Order: sequence, then structure tokens, then C-alpha cells
Amino acid sequence: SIDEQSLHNARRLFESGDIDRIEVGTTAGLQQIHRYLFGGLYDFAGQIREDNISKGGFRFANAMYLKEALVKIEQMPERTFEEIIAKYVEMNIAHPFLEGNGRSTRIWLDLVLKKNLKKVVNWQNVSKTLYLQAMERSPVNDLELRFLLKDNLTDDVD
Amino acid sequence: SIDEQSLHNARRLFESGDIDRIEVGTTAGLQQIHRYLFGGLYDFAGQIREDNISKGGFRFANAMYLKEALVKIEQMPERTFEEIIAKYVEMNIAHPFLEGNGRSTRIWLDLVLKKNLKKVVNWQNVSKTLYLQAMERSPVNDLELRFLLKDNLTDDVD
Ligand SMILES: Nc1ncnc2c1ncn2[C@@H]1O[C@H](COP(=O)(O)OP(=O)(O)NP(=O)(O)O)[C@@H](O)[C@H]1O
Ligand SMILES: Nc1ncnc2c1ncn2[C@@H]1O[C@H](COP(=O)(O)OP(=O)(O)NP(=O)(O)O)[C@@H](O)[C@H]1O
Repeated sequence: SIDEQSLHNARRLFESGDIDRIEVGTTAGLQQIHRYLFGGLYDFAGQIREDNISKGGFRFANAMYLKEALVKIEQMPERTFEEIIAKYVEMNIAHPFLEGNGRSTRIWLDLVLKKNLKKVVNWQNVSKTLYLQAMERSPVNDLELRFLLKDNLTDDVD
Repeated sequence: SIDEQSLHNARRLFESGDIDRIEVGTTAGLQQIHRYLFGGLYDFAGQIREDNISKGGFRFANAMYLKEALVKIEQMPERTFEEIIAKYVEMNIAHPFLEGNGRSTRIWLDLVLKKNLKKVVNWQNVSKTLYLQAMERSPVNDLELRFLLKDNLTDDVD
């Protein structure tokens, strides 16, 4: 029931206009989103992880320098589509939470895209399978991800 | 001639007993080794890289938080074989130089093993192919590496 309740919570962030009070493009901002989605569901909601984690043969940033990584990641520029995806890709590698990084950082991405390009990702039309592939490859090369997301943008941001 | 001269330079470090002045298990120590091996061969000899690099579908620690990562990596403990390989594995992910990380960090590893376990890796008997595989997998899981290196130790350290 967690996946369900976290979705309802995401549904509520926008419907309530609380999304508009989230800090855009910062670590603190990502933590806000995560806290709001998973508050009361995961007891680590909003908290940077202590432990190391890996998935599908990738290891995310070592917990021991995760906080330091995040300090630099949030400072990355958001001027162009390419720069925003670059930032998104790094924040993914950072993977600051034990769980729920995906939903939360996607929202995080959309807010950056909205602020700087007046656009958001039309996730309806994005294949979950292809997205996951693109992300898996992203650290070595973000071509697949850019190609996937660029023609799935929409300026219909509300 | 890089790879052969750098080899000659590695011979010297030991034959001259200069190896014994290298700081053991620290970032500075690794820089010393690199500087000794590649001094006058690479103009970045001994220097932490500013640029990002990747190999065989792995991307090494982002240049932007590489210095911070190193500060934490050098502090890792060296009491047991498992802990030493753990440290070695992290320093590999860090991959602080544009080139020459392999030769230099292996020497770095041997010094740590020597100090703490009174043993070194008998690289003669270590398959290059298998080592490279083990390393490639090491961030996700260091089993292959430990298995490879444990029964290739020698207490005949000089
Ligand atoms: N092998 C991989 N390499 C890099 N990134 C990955 C990999 N696998 C997954 N990811 C990213 O991390 C996210 C999954 O992280 P996780 O913290 O499990 O979020 P989640 O909400 O539990 N699952 P999901 O809703 O499917 O994203 C995915 O959406 C990808 O963006
Ligand atoms: N795909 C990979 N993923 C993780 N680590 C790797 C990968 N490929 C190589 N390595 C490690 O990085 C080392 C080589 O890094 P590099 O910067 O090329 O140094 P090098 O000294 O030029 N090569 P070598 O002399 O063979 O060790 C290898 O010895 C491995 O320990």
C-alpha cells in the first residue's frame, strides 16, 4: 500500500499548490519532495542515507561522501536542456535516499525544467522500460536519456 | 615509450629504497607514487584530475567532488584484508588521475597490505584478464577481487 499512498501524496502536492513552495533545483528541495511523498510511509522520509546502495550493477555515490557530492551537485547550472539533464543525471548518481529516489527526483527534474525552460516532461508518453534503460546508461552517456526526454517535453506545464 | 619508462621508474622506486619514504594509505601517498612513476612522462604527473573520465561502462567519481571523496577515502581503516580491499576498491572508483591510476594504486595497495598484514600481492601469478574483470565488478561487489587476490598473497614482501 506504500506505492499507492505515496502516489496520493504526490497527487496532493500539486492539487494543493504546495508544489509551488518547494525549493527548485536544490538538495533541500529534493528532500522536501521526498518528505512530502513519503512522510509517514518511510521513517527515513526526507533524510540523506547513511548506508550504501546499488542496483543493476551500478553503485550510487558512497554514503561517506554523499553529502559533499550533493553540495556540488545542487550548484550545477540549469540554463539549457542539456545542462538540466546533466544535473538530473548527477542527482540520480547521488541517489540520496534509501528508497523513493525515482518519483521524488523526477518531480525535482520537472520543477527545474519548468523554472528554466517553461516546460515539463510528459511522462504519460514516456516508456517506463526505455526510461529505465536510459537512466541506467546515463552516467557513462546521457544521449539515450536526452533523446528520450527531449521530444517528450510539453510547455503545457499546469 | 610511456609504459616501459614508467616501468623503469617503478623498478627504481623500490631498488633505490625510495618506496620506503612513500606515505602509506593516503591520497598524498598515491600522488607521490604517481609522480614518481610518471614524472616527466605525463605533464599531469601526481595531479588530481579536473576532467571526468569513464571506461567500459563505468564512470569514475565526478571531478567536481573528487577531492572531497579522496578526503574520506584515505580515512578508511586498514586493519583486515577485507577492509584493505574495501579501501582499494574505493580509491579505484576515485581514480584520481587522468591516466596511470592502475600501476600507481596497485603499488599503493601493496604498501597498505605490507604495513598492516605483513604481506603483498604476488602479481606474477595474478591473471591480468581476471584482475580486470574483478576490478570492473568491484564497486557493486568485491567478492571476485577478494577471491582473486586472497590466495595470491605472499609474506615474502621484499
Ligand atoms: N542501474 C541503474 N543505474 C543508474 N540509475 C538507476 C539504475 N536503476 C535505477 N536507476 C534510477 O533510480 C530510480 C530507482 O531508484 P529508487 O530509489 O528505487 O526509486 P523507486 O521510487 O523505489 N522506483 P521507480 O519509481 O521505478 O523509480 C530509477 O527511476 C532510475 O532513475
Ligand atoms: N571498467 C572499469 N571499471 C572499474 N575499474 C576499472 C575499469 N577498467 C579499469 N579499471 C581499473 O583501472 C585501472 C586502470 O586505470 P587507468 O587510468 O587506465 O590506469 P593505467 O595504469 O593506464 N592501466 P594498467 O597499467 O593496466 O593498470 C585498472 O588496472 C583497473 O584497476
